[PDB]
Amino acid sequence: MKDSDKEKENGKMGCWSIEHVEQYLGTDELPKNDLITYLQKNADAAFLRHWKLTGTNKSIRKNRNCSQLIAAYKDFCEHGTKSGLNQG
Repeated sequence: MKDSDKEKENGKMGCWSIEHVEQYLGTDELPKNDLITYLQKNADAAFLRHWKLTGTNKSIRKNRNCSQLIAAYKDFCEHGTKSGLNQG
């Protein structure tokens, strides 16, 4: 084993480009739900309560437009998140 995998594990999906997120938000390539999913998987409960992504993903993609998801994803990566993305 190598217990430092708890942040340095492989299969860290959903680390997209900013322009991939914003431009493809709502397509078959980058659906809004999967952006919301990545955020509630990786981020702390506070972050989703800040962007109103703390509810059910159905009402979240209906009430929270692309603007919410883009600004969220940007500020997440720019925050330098502790979701095991070059962090530990």
